[PDB]
Amino acid sequence: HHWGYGKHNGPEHWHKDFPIAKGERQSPVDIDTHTAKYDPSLKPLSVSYDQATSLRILNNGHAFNVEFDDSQDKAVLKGGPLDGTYRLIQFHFHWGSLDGQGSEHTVDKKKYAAELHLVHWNTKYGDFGKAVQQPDGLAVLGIFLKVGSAKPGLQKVVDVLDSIKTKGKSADFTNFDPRGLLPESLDYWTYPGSLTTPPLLECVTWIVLKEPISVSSEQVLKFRKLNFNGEGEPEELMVDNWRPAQPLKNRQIKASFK
Ligand SMILES: NS(=O)(=O)c1cc2ccccc2o1
Ligand SMILES: NS(=O)(=O)c1cc2ccccc2o1
Ligand SMILES: [Zn+2]
Repeated sequence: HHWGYGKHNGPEHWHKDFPIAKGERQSPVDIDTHTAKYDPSLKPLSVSYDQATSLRILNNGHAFNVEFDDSQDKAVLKGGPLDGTYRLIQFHFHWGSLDGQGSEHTVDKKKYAAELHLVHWNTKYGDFGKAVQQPDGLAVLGIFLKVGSAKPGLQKVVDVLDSIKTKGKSADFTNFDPRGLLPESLDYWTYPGSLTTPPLLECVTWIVLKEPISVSSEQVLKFRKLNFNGEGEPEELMVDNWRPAQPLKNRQIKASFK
């Protein structure tokens, strides 16, 4: 794998090694709020994170992942558009070099400063590697970030970043409560899509919350001090690690709210 977000290996290049990049259910997409239909059949989401066990934070060269113990049903997503139970495996963000870009989904073409992805896999397939091969294998909860007031529950993540500056570095990250990253409302849009980094597999039910969370300038500035490169290599700041909106094709975005 030599894909990235640089000048010569960014999203417009990915198709050359991952031809699914030009598929019919790629993500992210623009959410046209006037075209998205309210679906009175969609249920409230069930976010059950009381028992979550965070373990480690990793700079993988394209973002940082906060990893969870997904060996049992401790932090799960159910309900909403989903059948069955999806276990939280990791969360990560995508963000910009400036506040005017960074999110992957857009809302009536508006870009947010960043987007959080809480990634879950369908326990009927037993492990994540099997789940990504299935059209209903994953559920990703996407949450927009705007810059304004600090997000108190994000600060513990921000403060550890200085210890995982470069690709391949990790740090123990236990006892982190991902409930502190949610907005007040769980109203959402949903549609069938894909992973947004290679392998770009078409295995995700996307659940994108309407209400952004607020983070401070200082919090997002610390995201932008991370590096894409490894230790001692030429410094490439980890910024603009987002894929653009892809064609919606033959898909409907449904709204949980009137
Ligand atoms: N198609 S790709 O995975 O994004 C990829 C782009 C690319 C550019 C230069 C060298 C290796 C590369 O690998
Ligand atoms: N950015 S995402 O769609 O949440 C995503 C999670 C994920 C895990 C493994 C490989 C690609 C991935 O892409
Ligand atoms: Zn993501």
